[PDB]
Amino acid sequence: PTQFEERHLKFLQQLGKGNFGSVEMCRYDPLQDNTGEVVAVKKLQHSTEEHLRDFEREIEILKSLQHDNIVKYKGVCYSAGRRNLKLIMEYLPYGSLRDYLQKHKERIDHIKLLQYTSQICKGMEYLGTKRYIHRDLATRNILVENENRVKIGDFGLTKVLPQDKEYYKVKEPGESPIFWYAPESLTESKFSVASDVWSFGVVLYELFTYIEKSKSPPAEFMRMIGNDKQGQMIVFHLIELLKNNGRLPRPDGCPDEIYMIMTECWNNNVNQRPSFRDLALRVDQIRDNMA
Ligand SMILES: Cc1cnc(Nc2ccc(C3CCN(C)CC3)c(F)c2)nc1Nc1ccc2c(c1)N(S(=O)(=O)C(C)(C)C)CC2
Repeated sequence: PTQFEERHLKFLQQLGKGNFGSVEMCRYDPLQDNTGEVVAVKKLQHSTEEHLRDFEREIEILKSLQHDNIVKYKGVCYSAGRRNLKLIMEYLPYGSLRDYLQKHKERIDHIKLLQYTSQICKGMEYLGTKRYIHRDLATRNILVENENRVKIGDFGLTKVLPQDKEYYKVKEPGESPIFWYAPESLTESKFSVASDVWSFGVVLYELFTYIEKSKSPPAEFMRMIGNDKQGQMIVFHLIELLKNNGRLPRPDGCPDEIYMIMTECWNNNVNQRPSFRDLALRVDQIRDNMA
């Protein structure tokens, strides 16, 4: 019952476009009586063989995850012979946390941000117990099920660690979200639980800027290295900036202990970054104090 027939997927709209993939809102309505449920359908935008094998691995990863803060796998659809493989997931109605936060910023306070932050930590820790490296954590990948629950919502870049190493080396061709990447990911293409923690620090920054426009990591980092650079030079300068302990600023209104969580996630020393369990503990302690 995790096999969807393509003929019954009714396209409703395009939700998002990304890592060689696209996500659409559809209605699965096999009875053709308009009682089927609305689902999210992910497909490749250009189905090469390398992208198909990556997509199949991403599907297997998501099917292996069951957690309150991980988007639910529903099934696959490939009635177009081999190709046009599509991943069926639950549809979350409030969209990405990036959009949601931006749209409701005047009625989401810091205790609510910390609720979201803690759920993100629990999701990421579960990923780590499976030895999965997410790589692409960002508020655009975090989805809002309702006002009290968010979920990690996309796994297109997630890799499994080798059984004998604590990192995974990978250089994907294309534009990489460098303003969320740990320094050792920029210099050595090394991804680990610790670089996921660096990126989680960027997600926390994102949350506390409420997705204010000029305050995004790309905007702040390009302001710090100078908007006069272009091309590969950008990466180079970013690397230098991070190696001289250049960092994203404290967002307006962010308390010092929250910014300190951020700065501890952004340690150049990979082994000195906190664990996700410790991140959840600290966030939950602060949230309790605020109440
Ligand atoms: C699996 C899933 C489940 N439910 C939802 N619901 C949902 C509902 C509404 C909106 C918007 C649409 C219009 N605006 C105005 C209002 C709400 C929405 F965007 C999503 N979306 C999902 N995936 C999903 C969708 C879109 C994007 C995703 C991921 N990313 S992404 O992960 O980075 C990437 C690129 C796929 C790699 C970034 C964009």
